[PDB]
Amino acid sequence: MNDNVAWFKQAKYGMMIHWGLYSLLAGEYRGESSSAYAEWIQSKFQIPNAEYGNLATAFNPLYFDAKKIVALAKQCGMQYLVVTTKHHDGFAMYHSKVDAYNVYDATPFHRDIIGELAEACQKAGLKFGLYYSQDLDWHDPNGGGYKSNDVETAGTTWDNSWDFPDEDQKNFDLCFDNKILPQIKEIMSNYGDIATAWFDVPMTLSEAQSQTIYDTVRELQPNCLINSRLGNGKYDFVSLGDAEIPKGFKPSPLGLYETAGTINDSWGFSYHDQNWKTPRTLYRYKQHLNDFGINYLLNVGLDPLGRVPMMAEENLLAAKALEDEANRL
Amino acid sequence: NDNVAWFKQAKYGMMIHWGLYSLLAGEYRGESSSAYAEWIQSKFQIPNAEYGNLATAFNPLYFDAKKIVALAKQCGMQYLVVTTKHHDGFAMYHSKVDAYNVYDATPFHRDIIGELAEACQKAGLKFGLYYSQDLDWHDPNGGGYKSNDVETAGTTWDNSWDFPDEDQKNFDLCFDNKILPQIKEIMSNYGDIATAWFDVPMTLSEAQSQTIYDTVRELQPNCLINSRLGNGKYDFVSLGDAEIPKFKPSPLGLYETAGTINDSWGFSYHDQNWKTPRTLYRYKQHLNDFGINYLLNVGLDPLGRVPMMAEENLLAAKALEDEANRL
Amino acid sequence: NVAWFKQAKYGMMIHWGLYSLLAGEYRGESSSAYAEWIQSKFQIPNAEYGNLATAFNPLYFDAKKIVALAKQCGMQYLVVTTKHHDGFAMYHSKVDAYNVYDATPFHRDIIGELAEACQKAGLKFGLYYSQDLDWHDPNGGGYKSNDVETAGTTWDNSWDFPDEDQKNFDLCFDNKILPQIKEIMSNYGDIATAWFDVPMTLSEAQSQTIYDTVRELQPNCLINSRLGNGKYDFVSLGDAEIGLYETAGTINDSWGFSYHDQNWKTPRTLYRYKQHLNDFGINYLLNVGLDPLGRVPMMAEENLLAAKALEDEANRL
Amino acid sequence: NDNVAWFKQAKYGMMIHWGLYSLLAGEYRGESSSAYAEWIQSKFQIPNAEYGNLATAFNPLYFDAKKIVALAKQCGMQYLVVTTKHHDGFAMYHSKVDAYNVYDATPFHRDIIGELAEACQKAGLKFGLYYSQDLDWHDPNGGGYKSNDVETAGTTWDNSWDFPDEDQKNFDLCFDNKILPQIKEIMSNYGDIATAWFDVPMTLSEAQSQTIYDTVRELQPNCLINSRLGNGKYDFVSLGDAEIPSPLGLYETAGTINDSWGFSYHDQNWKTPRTLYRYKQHLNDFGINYLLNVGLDPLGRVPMMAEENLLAAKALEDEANRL
Ligand SMILES: C[C@@H]1O[C@H](O)[C@@H](O)[C@H](O)[C@@H]1O
Ligand SMILES: C[C@@H]1O[C@H](O)[C@@H](O)[C@H](O)[C@@H]1O
Ligand SMILES: C[C@@H]1O[C@H](O)[C@@H](O)[C@H](O)[C@@H]1O
Ligand SMILES: C[C@@H]1O[C@H](O)[C@@H](O)[C@H](O)[C@@H]1O
Repeated sequence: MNDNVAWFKQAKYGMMIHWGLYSLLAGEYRGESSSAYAEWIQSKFQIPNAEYGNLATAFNPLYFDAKKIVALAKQCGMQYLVVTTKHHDGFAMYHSKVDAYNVYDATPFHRDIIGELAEACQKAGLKFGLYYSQDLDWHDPNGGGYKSNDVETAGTTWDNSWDFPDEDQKNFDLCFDNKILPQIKEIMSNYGDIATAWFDVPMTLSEAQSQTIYDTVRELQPNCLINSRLGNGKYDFVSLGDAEIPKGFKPSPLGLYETAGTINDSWGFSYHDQNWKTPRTLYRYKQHLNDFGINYLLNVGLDPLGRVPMMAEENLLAAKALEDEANRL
Repeated sequence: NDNVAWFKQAKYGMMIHWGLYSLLAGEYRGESSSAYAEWIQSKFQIPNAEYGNLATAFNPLYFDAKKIVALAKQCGMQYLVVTTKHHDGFAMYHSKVDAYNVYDATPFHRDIIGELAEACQKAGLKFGLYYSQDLDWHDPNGGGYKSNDVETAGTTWDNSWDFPDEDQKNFDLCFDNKILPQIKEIMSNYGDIATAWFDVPMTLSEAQSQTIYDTVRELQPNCLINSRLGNGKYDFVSLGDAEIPKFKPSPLGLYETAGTINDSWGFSYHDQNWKTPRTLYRYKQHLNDFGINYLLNVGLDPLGRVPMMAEENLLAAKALEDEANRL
Repeated sequence: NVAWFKQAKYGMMIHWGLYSLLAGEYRGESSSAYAEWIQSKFQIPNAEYGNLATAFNPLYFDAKKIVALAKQCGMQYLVVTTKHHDGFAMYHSKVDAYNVYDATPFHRDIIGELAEACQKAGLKFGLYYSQDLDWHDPNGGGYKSNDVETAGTTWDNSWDFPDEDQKNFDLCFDNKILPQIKEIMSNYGDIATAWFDVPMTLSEAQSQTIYDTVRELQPNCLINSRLGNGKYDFVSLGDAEIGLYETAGTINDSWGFSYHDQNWKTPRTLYRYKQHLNDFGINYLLNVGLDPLGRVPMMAEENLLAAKALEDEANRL
Repeated sequence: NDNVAWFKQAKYGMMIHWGLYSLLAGEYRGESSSAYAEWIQSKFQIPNAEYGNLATAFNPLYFDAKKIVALAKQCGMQYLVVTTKHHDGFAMYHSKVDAYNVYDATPFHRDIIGELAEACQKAGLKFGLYYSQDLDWHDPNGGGYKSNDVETAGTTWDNSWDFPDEDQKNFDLCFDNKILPQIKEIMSNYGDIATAWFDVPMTLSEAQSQTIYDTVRELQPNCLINSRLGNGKYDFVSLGDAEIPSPLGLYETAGTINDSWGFSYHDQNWKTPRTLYRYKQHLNDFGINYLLNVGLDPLGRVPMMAEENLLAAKALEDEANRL
């Protein structure tokens, strides 16, 4: 049986990690601010791939410690960790054989960060989940989003429209066949048992492309629960937006629910964003979600040195002290 | 006097700064107070006529002495120290000798010290009183007029704007007519006073310090007097931030450090620099480990409220403390 | 006023009311981003919320100094809340004693003092009025709209007045809304601009009656597009929607004063947004939320003056 | 020496703090620096082997000496003072005598002092140098080991963790082998130096202070020396905030925009444009130069808010001076 179903129902609390090249710019570019989402900075300022990709040469997070990050999650009662394997910028945070645009090949750090977090989660008894941008890829000429630019974004366009301005010649199929599916096979084959699969903004993928991803994860990771944002109705648990939380909606036939939130207002690390939700806010939101059978996936944006920001760490630990006190009395 | 043994093990107190300064909330005519919003009258040399008119707007509809004492109690605080009269010279109790007080001069028309005394008595918390015995900006002969060679959290130590003739200022007149009469009032009314919180005497003679000590002793035999009354007239030493382990003799081994949660004692809109729960708990643990009481200040807002972030950080520091003490 | 509005470029908006005294906080808990919605957010009974009037004594309120700040910043008009959703009038209303003149120790007509200050300085004067929502009125609007979330709880007062089936907005419209609109349009001289808000309950006919009333009493008053379908002179554009046009914004994230909101837009942000709007022929109406003492917050004033210094420097070079 | 007349009327300078400390950005293993993020090595007693490894991660891809000098110039600043070597003992120039420097030890592999010297020359700005002549946490005989009866923005004045034997310490060795050789390097290799910024001498003998003074005089005849080289060896007095003899009537007050000299992610306490302009006007009215510090971030950038507040202070100043 898949007892990840029963496990997910009672899991209550997860850590999400956003970490990438965007973390080095830290919500700032040439004296101007990112939107609230610092991880969208490449689109926000239309930073050419040649320049943005050169951030890889400065990626050397000397204080990255997968063990200490997992130990914080565990101390907070988090039962799983979801990490960005590849965000919208298309930079892989694992050793990708199909694309050299990755943290292993292109940075002096020269380490597989997904691998180190997979190993740390295994040793601590935490379940391990993977975030992958299956639609948007700003590094790929045929990256998705080029049909969706009638709606505003946390950057400029959904796609890379500056390096790749000819929208009528764009064919996502090529990106899907050559990068998206090959990379999904890599992350689902090389990093042990994957509990959760976190797909984002499905704007371009056909039904068939969503189905192919679903079928691939099922084959490689039989017990992996797929998030409702894969597109076109292919999933195991529903990712609820802030507006969808109890006081259209997606059916959840397994009754599995998760809301992702961040501690400040950005997913990626941002120097200027000190708007940290208080311990009381974190604990009360958690209790509310859990009471309605919804998992709280709570995001950390690691800094350029690979660190949990001091205030993210203090607020997580203080929320846990409030929770433990509330559960004793 | 088993207030001695009680004080030794008390570990944690609430301080309250509340006055007319609370209404300006760290801002005057588009400009900022210093870090100390309660010093705003001196900072901008606000004439007594104008500053005193703040009394007409003092109507804190949400002031609840019971809820304030319940917060202190939930946090493991064993006593409460409150400003009866700060440097501005505005009494926060019904003073018979001076009509410049919260009872006579405000539409609130209530004795706030009396309500806190009653609330502390019913909840079993010890009750302490802060009184500015030297500085009084409302009094023509208020102290500080000899000390203006050293900078302040305002301009001058004294009211030098309403009362500019520093030669033939005579503190004795303020001491005899306001300071000692008012100290007798707070120490006679309001029941048993556990702690007496005087401010660093800049103008007081030895004899004037002695007279205050002797008065508190007579009226409140078991009241512990803070070391800032004047040289050698005290029961416990008030240690400043700079005086804390990693100095005034304390023959009873009694020590207390006062601190605030943000950087101001009085309420300040613009000061959101709230010490984190971890900072509050760790500083408390450090002080207590050295046998020092942590007196932790709240600056009540214009409606008589504990600021939301002061209350959240106090309760979170308590949750961290309880968790640390179980494991 | 048509030609004048086209070239006006910059206005000051004022949110000021009983909500300003709670300042984004109630019994240890935060308002939403909108501190002026606090009564709905915590369902504060009218008896308690109304008692805030007894504590409304803003000793530092100075309409002359507020207009002088707007003028120094190159603002050519001022729009002020005469009555927000809570239903508390900030002028001497003859039809309702729930107003700043009758119910507060301040005992002054704040709209009157701003009207006089604007006239003497040569600034145009505009009026905000909540024609639909009124939390003080048993038949206040919004009781049909609670399928969509708000910056409080419900659109209406559903706590003092929980019987939604017995509610008839017509009664509120006839007895308070239209009488009060006649008062503000009759008693405070020439009104340049009329700022109505979310029409959720108003019939077409009720919107028409308001339009016709403002037209009669204030022939030259330009009406904002949020009165109701097709009854207006200029379009109020939201941030997402960016020949008369105006966009309203605030300096922090709240319209009413909120002491916990220190998220002040920088001078550079204020100037650049203004330049962008003006380049598209859109007026920037920029909101101040006055504090409990009637003051422009220190940081609102510093950022307004610094934005003006950046603007003047950019326009010289 | 018409640097004297020039300094009298200069009114406004940019200071730069930039080093390995900038990478930690006021945070170490989940704890905060003091208000001074540049003191982080002493604050947490970070061993030299670990702290020095920050050099391997120093790759500021957005460092642009021309854009930094252009900002200073737009703000009416007439000079730039930069940290050549702070207390940690890491040189921000290509030092021949010590390989513990930004050129030899970092992948950036560039002389940052040289690029700022060249940028200042081309823009017509005067160029000044900060050097920690007493404290050196990288040197076994670094100063401060006599001064630990007074508290610091870290722990000890000296490196007392890598070098705990205080009785075997002899500053003379550090002075002879690193301090004076390095002062000769910065005063020889980067063209005309207008200003020399030494820090309060705690360990230096009178003779060692004299030798520094005499060396700067020989190599840079027109260089004005700050009063924090020992008793009576200076050309202008560095006034503290609380102090607001000078036989040339030359005065300068240094301040920072937030509360830290080095970059600190957690310190968003930026003085407002109005505060910067009013403090400047006050200092200038008393004949005091305002030296205003920027702490560059790990990518070599002026923090967004430091740049916005500098430009807005200038707009307020220009407006005030027209009306
Ligand atoms: C968790 C969030 O999902 C969104 O759709 C993304 O666009 C954001 O970057 C973020 O990762
Ligand atoms: C507790 C504090 O003691 C200081 O010395 C006073 O000057 C402050 O205003 C405050 O009362
Ligand atoms: C200007 C804004 O318009 C909205 O409709 C209101 O609900 C807000 O409180 C504010 O007054
Ligand atoms: C300019 C400042 O004053 C001194 O030099 C140092 O102690 C500080 O870190 C900083 O360099």
